[PDB]
Amino acid sequence: PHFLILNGPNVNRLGSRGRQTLTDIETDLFQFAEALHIQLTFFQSNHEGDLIDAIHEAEEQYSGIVLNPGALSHYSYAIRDAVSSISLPVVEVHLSNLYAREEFRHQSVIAPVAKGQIVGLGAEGYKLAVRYLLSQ
Amino acid sequence: PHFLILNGPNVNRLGSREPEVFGRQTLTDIETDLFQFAEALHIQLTFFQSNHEGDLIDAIHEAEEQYSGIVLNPGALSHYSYAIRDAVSSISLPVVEVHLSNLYAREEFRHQSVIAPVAKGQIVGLGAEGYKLAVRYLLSQ
Amino acid sequence: PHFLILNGPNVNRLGSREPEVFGRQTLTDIETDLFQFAEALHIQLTFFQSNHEGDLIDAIHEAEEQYSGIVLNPGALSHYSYAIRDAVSSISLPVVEVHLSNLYAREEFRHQSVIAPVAKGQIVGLGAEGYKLAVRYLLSQ
Amino acid sequence: PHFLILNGPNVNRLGSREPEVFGRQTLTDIETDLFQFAEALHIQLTFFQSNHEGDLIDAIHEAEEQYSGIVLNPGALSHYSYAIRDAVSSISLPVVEVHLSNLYAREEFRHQSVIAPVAKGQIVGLGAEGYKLAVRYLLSQ
Amino acid sequence: PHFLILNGPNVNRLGSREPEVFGRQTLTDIETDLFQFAEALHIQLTFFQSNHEGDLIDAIHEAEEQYSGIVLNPGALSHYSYAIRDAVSSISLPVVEVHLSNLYAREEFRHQSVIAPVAKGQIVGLGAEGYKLAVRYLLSQ
Amino acid sequence: PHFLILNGPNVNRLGSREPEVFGRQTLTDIETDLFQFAEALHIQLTFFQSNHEGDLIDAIHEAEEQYSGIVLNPGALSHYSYAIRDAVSSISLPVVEVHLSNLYAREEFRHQSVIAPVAKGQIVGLGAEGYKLAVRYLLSQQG
Amino acid sequence: PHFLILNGPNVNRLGSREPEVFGRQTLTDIETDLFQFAEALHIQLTFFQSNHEGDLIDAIHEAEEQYSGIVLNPGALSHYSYAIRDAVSSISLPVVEVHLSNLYAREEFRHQSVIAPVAKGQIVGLGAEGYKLAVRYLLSQ
Amino acid sequence: PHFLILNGPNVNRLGSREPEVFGRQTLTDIETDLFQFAEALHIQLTFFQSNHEGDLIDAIHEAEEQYSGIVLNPGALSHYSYAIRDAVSSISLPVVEVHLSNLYAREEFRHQSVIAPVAKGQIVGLGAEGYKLAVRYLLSQ
Amino acid sequence: PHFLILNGPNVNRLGSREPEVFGRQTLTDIETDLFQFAEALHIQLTFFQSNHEGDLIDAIHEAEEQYSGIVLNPGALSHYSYAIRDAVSSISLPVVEVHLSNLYAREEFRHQSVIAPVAKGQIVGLGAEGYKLAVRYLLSQ
Amino acid sequence: PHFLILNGPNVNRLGSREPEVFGRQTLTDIETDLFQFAEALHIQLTFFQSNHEGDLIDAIHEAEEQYSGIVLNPGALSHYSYAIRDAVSSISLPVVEVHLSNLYAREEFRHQSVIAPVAKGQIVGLGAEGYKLAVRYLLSQ
Amino acid sequence: PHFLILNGPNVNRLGSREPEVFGRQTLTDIETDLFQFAEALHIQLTFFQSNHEGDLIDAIHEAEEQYSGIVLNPGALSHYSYAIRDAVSSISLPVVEVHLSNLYAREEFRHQSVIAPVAKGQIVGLGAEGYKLAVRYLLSQ
Amino acid sequence: PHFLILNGPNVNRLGSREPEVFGRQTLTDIETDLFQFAEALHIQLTFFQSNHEGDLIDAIHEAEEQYSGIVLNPGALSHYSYAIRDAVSSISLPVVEVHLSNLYAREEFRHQSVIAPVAKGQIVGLGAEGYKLAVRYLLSQ
Repeated sequence: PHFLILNGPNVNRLGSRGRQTLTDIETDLFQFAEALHIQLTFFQSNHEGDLIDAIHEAEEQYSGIVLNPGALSHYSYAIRDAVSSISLPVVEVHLSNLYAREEFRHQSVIAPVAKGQIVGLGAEGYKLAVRYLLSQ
Repeated sequence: PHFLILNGPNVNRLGSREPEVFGRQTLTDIETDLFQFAEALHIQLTFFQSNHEGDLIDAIHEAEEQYSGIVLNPGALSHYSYAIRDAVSSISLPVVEVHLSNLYAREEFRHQSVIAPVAKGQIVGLGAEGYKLAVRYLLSQ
Repeated sequence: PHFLILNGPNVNRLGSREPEVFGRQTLTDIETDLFQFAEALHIQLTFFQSNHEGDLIDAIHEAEEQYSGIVLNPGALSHYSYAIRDAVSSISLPVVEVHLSNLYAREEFRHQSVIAPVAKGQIVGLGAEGYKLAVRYLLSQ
Repeated sequence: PHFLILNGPNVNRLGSREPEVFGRQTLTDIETDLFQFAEALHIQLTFFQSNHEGDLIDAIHEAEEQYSGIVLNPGALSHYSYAIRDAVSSISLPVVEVHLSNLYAREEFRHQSVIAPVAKGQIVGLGAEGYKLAVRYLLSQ
Repeated sequence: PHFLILNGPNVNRLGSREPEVFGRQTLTDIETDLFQFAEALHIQLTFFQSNHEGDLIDAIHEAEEQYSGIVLNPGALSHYSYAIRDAVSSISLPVVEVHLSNLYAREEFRHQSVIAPVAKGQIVGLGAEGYKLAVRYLLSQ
Repeated sequence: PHFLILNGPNVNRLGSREPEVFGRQTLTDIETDLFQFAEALHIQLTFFQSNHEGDLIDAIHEAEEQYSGIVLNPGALSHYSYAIRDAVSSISLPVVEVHLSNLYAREEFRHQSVIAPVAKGQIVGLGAEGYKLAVRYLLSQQG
Repeated sequence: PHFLILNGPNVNRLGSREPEVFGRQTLTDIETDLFQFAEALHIQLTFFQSNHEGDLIDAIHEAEEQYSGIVLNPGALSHYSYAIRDAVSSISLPVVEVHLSNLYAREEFRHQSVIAPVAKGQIVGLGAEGYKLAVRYLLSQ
Repeated sequence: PHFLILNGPNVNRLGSREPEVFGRQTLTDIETDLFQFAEALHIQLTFFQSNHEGDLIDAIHEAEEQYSGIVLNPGALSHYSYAIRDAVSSISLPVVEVHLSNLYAREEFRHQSVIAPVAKGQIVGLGAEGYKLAVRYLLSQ
Repeated sequence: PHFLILNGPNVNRLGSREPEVFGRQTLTDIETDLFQFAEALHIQLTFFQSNHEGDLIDAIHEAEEQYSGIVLNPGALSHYSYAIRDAVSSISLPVVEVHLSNLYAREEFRHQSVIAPVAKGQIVGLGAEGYKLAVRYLLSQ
Repeated sequence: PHFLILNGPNVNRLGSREPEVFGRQTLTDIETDLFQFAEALHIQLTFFQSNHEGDLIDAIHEAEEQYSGIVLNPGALSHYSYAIRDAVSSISLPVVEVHLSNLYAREEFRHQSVIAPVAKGQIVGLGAEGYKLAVRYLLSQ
Repeated sequence: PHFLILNGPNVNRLGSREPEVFGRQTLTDIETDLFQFAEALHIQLTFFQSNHEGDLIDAIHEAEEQYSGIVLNPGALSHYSYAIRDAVSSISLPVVEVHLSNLYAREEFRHQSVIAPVAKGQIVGLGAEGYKLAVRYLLSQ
Repeated sequence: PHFLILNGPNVNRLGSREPEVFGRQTLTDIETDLFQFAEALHIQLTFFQSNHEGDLIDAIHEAEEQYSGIVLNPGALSHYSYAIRDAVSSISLPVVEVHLSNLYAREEFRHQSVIAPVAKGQIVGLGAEGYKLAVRYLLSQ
């Protein structure tokens, strides 16, 4: 199948701050996807509205979304409501272990309405969420 | 007069689920009804919807030179956009905040509006009729 | 139809102060306007005011057999009377909670209603016009 | 490599009640499905479940000399067992906490783990498949 | 050197709400004065204002290859935009947050910045002079 | 002995709705069953309901000279009436607070009673049988 | 002048208990002392007590046309009755809140008054003498 | 019928302090009375006490095939053991939580039960009689 | 009788600014009035002011051997000085806390006293007359 | 005198990591240094360590008939075990809570003990010496 | 102009530890720099540092008749001294509050100033340069 | 060696109150015992007591050049004095905080030390013995 890999603000900057860049990760997932016969489309934006637009338009084109919303996780109730308004399965992903970082990162306002969440397992977390989605 | 009906994120999705809460209607069906309403009431209305906080802010700013009032349904932005709050405060027009479902019966984070303090007032829970009620208030002012 | 306009503690004191907050109108003034409002709508209204939480409760209970809806301005009891909350929940009629002033611009304790979660909805900040808007909603039901 | 699948209180009851939140199987079913995967990759798994906090602590401490990683589903002990947390910190193996239902969609007390800050990570809401995904992560490690 | 003066939502409305015979000071006014200030320290400044959070983020990322420092007045996004916080942390330039009014004397929600922890520092309440003072600090680095 | 069964606001509406949460019966229904238990056990009960906090406070104050114990179902007043709290403290009779539904399973504001600290105890969630249970504790205590 | 001494719920019970906390006199003993106290200053007092919040509200409203000030001991209604707060704000007379026992040494819930912000002031902990001290303050205004 | 009387940590110590809060009687004393009361009303009871959370959880799980109801006095585990809570939720039998002393008059941490939300009900403050009352409720179901 | 009137930080500034909340008399004026007052009730008073916490504490300790009661206005130290609290608890004399303005109508941090729990009582909002009232109370003691 | 040195979960893991925060003696090292000490003063020590909450509770209860005091290092159960709190309260022996590292410098959850309010006292941050210091205190009783 | 640079507790210990947080310089070094910078804008500065809260308050009160502005670095007194806040309110001179390190990146208790609401503004995190900037602001006014 | 015994506000009043909590002894009694104890180990001590925060801070700063350790009993300043906290962090000598009564059994405000996080550790509840225990700990540094 075909899934959308949706990345939020600052995800593009992986690296100046794993050791991987966003581009490195996408190449590996493209490589990861061809091997298992599944299509992926990637999209990244720093704009909360661009992610909400893509979630609403996803419904007619993909069968699942893997979402890494960046720090929008912690406060965007508008992306939370976009996820609840669509019928596809969504999996929230974060590469670093949020629970070991600042306190404002320890709650996601998006996870309650998603299928679930993966935290702390690095870029592998995107492949694991792609595998979960295959099982739906 | 002419008023702006400004709708924020996910308001365009009315109708894809849980109608008991939000109604059977779409945004387009409401828009059509507000247009009969508008023309029987013999007044003008412009509609605008956007999923971007900044688009609503730009519209509030620009409204000052074109409309005499705003009926704002910001979607979930109501609970955290202090930037839309400051936009409403920087203009001279009367703004009425409107939500269709009864927010007070839903999740606790929806129980507080960061925009309402600086608006004229708020109407929550009265369905799509709330837009009409807000337009009446504005006419009345 | 015939609706009950139920007013709580201190609502009878409207007019004596801060017209920029509450209007210059007395309760009597508003009652006269709403009866005028009502006849133009081919409807009936009954008005009742009390400073006693128990009176409000007693009237809510009794309303079920005589009216088809209630517009309730409970005054400051909005913030803490779980008893009036439970009364609203125990009857089948639609109840709209109304407040004239913009509560959200005032003291913090006034920013939450314990009655609203079980009512149809709430109108805040639209002055005495909010009684009329509430009656229009109830008609649309 | 040899991994320990450690299950806490009540995890053995997966069955008793509601499939919609937990899936339809039993803990025994899940264990069966997890051993076919591991024998192909030349990976051994040992399973252990207990309702007692101390048994999990004892197992974690003993793991260090026998396994190369743990998959831990502590049950509700996740939300208050600082003693299991301090156990995880005192061993050098990588530990992945897993829960099958979407905790975030359930009671408030289930929204925080005192164990996750010191673990490699956590997987929540992805059903019994979470155990497998955690094992694959451990292999990427 | 060359610095970015980045202004967020509503900062373009400075002056609105003031009559005009005394006018206040507009953002335009401020930029003219800063262009002269800079001219006198022989430095370059570029100005950018937007009501969209994403456009400030985009500018902070792109800043790195063109400026040696940023003076940021994010308006109300100061109190809640963790995404701007994280943009600031992902670049190596020095950033100074600035606010004209004394936020400590205004609403409680304005008393915290989620961006200041990761910036160099912050200036609050010193009016439009703050932008000059921040430029001076940046030149001393 | 003779006990006072004191019921607060909205307690008269039992039956209005949801038997699952409250039980099928009305307050009249419950009063009848309590009377048959009483005569049988050779005891007297007097029932009073009101929607007015002040009337419950008047009754508590006057109870002292007429009853040997009170079973109190204050309704939602349990969660905020410090005035009814101070009334129970100012009398010498044992009081037992009773609610029919399981409050702990309902809205969060219903999870605390401001009256219970100063009462003998509280019984929550055992439906209408809780009134009887309370009468038994009071009988066991020797008015 | 003529003042009202307004006593709230349970104040009529001064005596059934705890004399180190509330002295041993009864409300009748205190009224007699204020009675002679007043003869001697050539002033009139009227006393009224009630266990009903609505009765205190009614009395406050009616006070305006008959007294020149009010000494209020609301009993525990001090800690939650926003309705009595708003009643005090609706009249022009000076009101002083009075409590016999030292509330600040008792339960936490007793440490805040919701009525005091809108009153002239408050006296707590000075026993029955506080009623005389409030009458003296009122006399000096 | 046959019911389990399940006692948590420290309940075995009823008696080496404060008869004025808990009783004067020992746990053995109470078991004897209950056994006799059981006989009078023709029901069987089994008693089990343990200081280990895990043992109560194991007993609860096993109760389902042997008893028709449980009377549970978990001691201080009431205030923080979500593991026991989840155990009670995973079984079909009616559970009644019971505490001898009036917890609401004691330390604040004792004023909430994490178990009671999922049990049938809770009895607090009625001494050892509460056990009998809980047994009578259970016969009623 | 001989009493100590102890004033804390900023009480010496009564007058430089805003008379609306606390009056237009200075500390000197008030002390002259009180001197006049003592003479008239035939009692002695000693006045002391200081801006140092430590000075107040030293005074309170030394008071015990020279005065029969203390009227303390600690200024803003009321809200946070647990060390003055403990000084008051360490002496046997009756202490009355006094504040001229109605703190409850001001900023939130001024709404709690950490000293009043251990004092005989407190007087708030009755202006400079509150010192006299506290002296009268003390005589009564 | 015969004292019980009771140690909780994860205290057996001492010296497996961080000799700065934790110091470097294994728990065996510490035991060995405490016994030589007791060989005069002419006291006996009995050591017991367990990772089960119930085992500590069982030891506290049985201590009463065999020891004259307890030195308790409960590990992380200090922060949440009200069951062990209640165990300490149900015995007559003096108990001293001891922790080696400076908890106040670590995670916030470690900053409160639910056991200490009912114990004789607490020692934190003095390393392994804290066990000896406790034993001294006990001797002086 | 003649300005008071007022330093509070521990500010005299700049250097004796961290320059990585605070800056390499001692307070003496900073004073020498500001004296020169003062000589170049032809302005006068007086320096004063004390570890006693009352010494700062005494200084703020006396400043009114001698200086035209104060630059205040209160050290840790920022986060709790309401007595200093009230000292700043009582004078007419402009006060600017300055801290060298970026408080917002340090402990949480340091993220609020109780003095800032009533001063002209605050500068935080720009090191010893902050003193110069505050002086500039003062002059710019 | 040579250690400083620094006592804070009210510690000089030991012996004016409740002999259970505070013991029989006065501070002079305790000083004599400690002097007597130090001599029998051959260590010197210097004692200092003050009711002023700044005098403690001054003593901490000056201690660095004269003593090798500090035993500090800050009185109630333990609970809010962030200035004394920063003073302890600004010196290199080991500091032990000591309190005689069991603070955890007293008012809630006494349950947290702001000094403790930056000290070596703390001793609470062990009466006057605590000072001796702290002096022994210091001998190992």
